[PDB]
Amino acid sequence: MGSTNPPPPETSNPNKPKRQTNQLQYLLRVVLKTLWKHQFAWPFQQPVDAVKLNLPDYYKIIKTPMDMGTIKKRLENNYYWNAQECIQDFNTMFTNCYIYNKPGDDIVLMAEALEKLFLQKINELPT
Repeated sequence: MGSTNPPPPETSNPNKPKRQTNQLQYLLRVVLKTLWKHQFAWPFQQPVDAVKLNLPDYYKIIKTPMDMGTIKKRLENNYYWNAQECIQDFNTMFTNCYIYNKPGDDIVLMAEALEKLFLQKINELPT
């Protein structure tokens, strides 16, 4: 009975309604793909590996995990109905980090930076 990771969030669901919208296209081609290149993106590019990171309490505390690897596949797979569903997943990712960690932590300064840039990029979306 060593620690294990939960299964990752789904990135496909054939019975879920979906669309490709200009805004969701933009969220992938511009927003995600620009945030992915940032110096602070790396901890967020895949589900938190609580076993690798020796954070056995991570999934005790965080019950709605989210990361940009999952978001990226959702966008590529056209999993979303609208931009707001996707924005909500970015918000969950940030909020998770701020819940598990504390102000001033390195991982928190990283999230805060990404979050400010995210907000700047989604300030204006296509029609």
